Amino acid sequence: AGLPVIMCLKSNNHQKYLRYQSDNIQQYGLLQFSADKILDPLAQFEVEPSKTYDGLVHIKSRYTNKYLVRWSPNHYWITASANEPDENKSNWACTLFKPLYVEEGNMKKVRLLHVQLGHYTQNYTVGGSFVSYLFAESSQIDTGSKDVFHVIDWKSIFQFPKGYVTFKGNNGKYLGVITINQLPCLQFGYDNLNDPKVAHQMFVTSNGTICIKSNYMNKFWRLSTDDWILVDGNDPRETNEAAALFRSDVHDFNVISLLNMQKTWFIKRFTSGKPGFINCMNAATQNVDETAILEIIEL
Amino acid sequence: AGLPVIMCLKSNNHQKYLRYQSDNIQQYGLLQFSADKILDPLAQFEVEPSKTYDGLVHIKSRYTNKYLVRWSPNHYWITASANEPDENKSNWACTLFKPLYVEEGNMKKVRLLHVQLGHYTQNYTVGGSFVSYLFAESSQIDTGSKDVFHVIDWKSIFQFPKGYVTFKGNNGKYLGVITINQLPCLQFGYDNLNDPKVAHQMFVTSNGTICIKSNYMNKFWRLSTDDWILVDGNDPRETNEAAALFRSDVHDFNVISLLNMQKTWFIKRFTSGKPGFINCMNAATQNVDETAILEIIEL
Ligand SMILES: CC(=O)N[C@H]1[C@@H](OCc2ccccc2)O[C@H](CO)[C@H](O)[C@@H]1O[C@@H]1O[C@H](CO)[C@H](O)[C@H](O)[C@H]1O
Ligand SMILES: CC(=O)N[C@H]1[C@@H](OCc2ccccc2)O[C@H](CO)[C@H](O)[C@@H]1O[C@@H]1O[C@H](CO)[C@H](O)[C@H](O)[C@H]1O
Repeated sequence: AGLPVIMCLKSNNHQKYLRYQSDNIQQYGLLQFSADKILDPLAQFEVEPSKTYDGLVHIKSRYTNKYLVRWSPNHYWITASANEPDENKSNWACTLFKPLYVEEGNMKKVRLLHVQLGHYTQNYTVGGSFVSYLFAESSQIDTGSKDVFHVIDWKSIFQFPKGYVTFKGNNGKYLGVITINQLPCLQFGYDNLNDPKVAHQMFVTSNGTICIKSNYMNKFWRLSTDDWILVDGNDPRETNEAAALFRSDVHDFNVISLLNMQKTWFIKRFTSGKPGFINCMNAATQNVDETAILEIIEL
Repeated sequence: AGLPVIMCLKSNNHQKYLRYQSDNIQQYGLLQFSADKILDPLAQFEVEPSKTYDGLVHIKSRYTNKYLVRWSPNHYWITASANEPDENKSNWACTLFKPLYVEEGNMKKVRLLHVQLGHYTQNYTVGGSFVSYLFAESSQIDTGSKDVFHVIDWKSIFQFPKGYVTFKGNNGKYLGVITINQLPCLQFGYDNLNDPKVAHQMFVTSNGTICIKSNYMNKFWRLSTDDWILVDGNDPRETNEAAALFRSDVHDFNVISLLNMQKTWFIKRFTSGKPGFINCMNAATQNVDETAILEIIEL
């Protein structure tokens, strides 16, 4: 029903992601808006269309793989614990929900309606222990907007924008081609997003590796001399040269670290000491460090 | 190919479960046998049978939802990062694996063969930081059995024994029916498993709640007088009475805690001080405590 197959839900009320409560407490199994990162492995939910009613959806925790349902015949609290879907709208354990979009056209802002109850769900707090749990309150839209959620496609976190992009390093500069000592280097030394030497294109392959092409040079990034990433490579989708293949480590939307597949070390802003090699891309760190975090800027 | 749709892999070698490496380290994305508990949200994998090759399978991390594939054309290390499966047996990024059962008929002990390489995968260590990672070493069986794994069906940890069972309290005693003041109580005070009063039957419903029946009395457990759990209930599957419905918090195989759905507190071995009610089951703890830990012994 317009929702992502695997999704994450964020609450504007306090900017946290919905996650399965796994602590051994009274609230075990309930859903709390407490995941700080979208990467939290308890924050994924899979949506499944209703067999019978078009527009209605079933939702299960990816972790437990069990459906969202009312805690008991007497509760409005939602638990990701049903072994199977129930489409009988009259049953208190009916698992059907109805996504209702807040602003027409926008699929990333929704309200989730528990079908059987006809109540909207909210990031609800009662007292002391029941803080920020998913609760099907009533048929009235909330005044504090605690029933509005931001939908996020889990899949998209591991996707990159193909089209010209540049990378912004931790010194505030943009990554551009630069010839140094007859070597076609990449340097975090540009201040302008319009200098065309700053443009690159990312190709993500089916196996997961990524190859990047400098627009200016029309050549691919490739680990080479002294582990500098140089812009001289041929298309590795054809050559299968590990030196021109990268695997990303996503920190958040458009914030990543890339591991070069030849050295299996992370690329980062580096200044070797040798004259001219200042703030140039080098596979110089085994584990992620501050200089290894790249922010992707779409052009 | 005989494997469960969602599974966890345990290393025969050092008894840890296979899990996705999420740290921002060189090994990010690789699979390490470091999960101490099956409940680790990074230890579940899903199996997809091959489209063209009978007996072959593709495997993905439930978390990333990406397929296990070689790290690069030059590595035998396995990473859960392929975007899609690849059935081309010649390509280095081929995602096919062949499960080989160690003991004929036993679908639980297996060796996983990387089809493209023709190599068995092992809980492999190279030193330093490449400790205990899945590596398709060679076509030779390993003398240390680091290539033999125990397959656990993820869905089976939320399931309980059919037929008779009893519950062992933390005081080392079994739970049996006992009449105290005409109130048919459940007490942790028996040592005989063949005592008929110690026999119970668990029923898991499609919505996740459980109802438990004493066989001796032939009545269901039910929260009643003074939050004591008495054996006087009618089938809550017909009554829908929250007082006779429980939801489990699974700690490990046959080690659970039961929350009563009426009080929404866990049941535990309890002695109120009120003369006579010693070590009887009472919904007396908000969060799990040691007395609330029950061990299911199947009769
Ligand atoms: C209907 C429901 O889930 N009520 C639960 C809620 O109560 C506040 C409320 C707000 C808005 C609309 C209706 C109700 O939260 C309470 C938190 O302690 C409580 O869970 C309550 O549910 C009752 O819990 C009782 C046990 O503590 C008992 O089981 C009652 O039968 C429940 O309705
Ligand atoms: C083939 C392979 O994955 N080799 C990797 C392995 O080497 C030990 C080994 C044991 C048994 C059979 C073959 C090899 O572990 C190494 C750990 O540091 C390393 O990952 C090695 O892979 C090489 O790594 C190189 C850089 O680290 C380079 O990328 C080579 O192309 C790789 O083969």
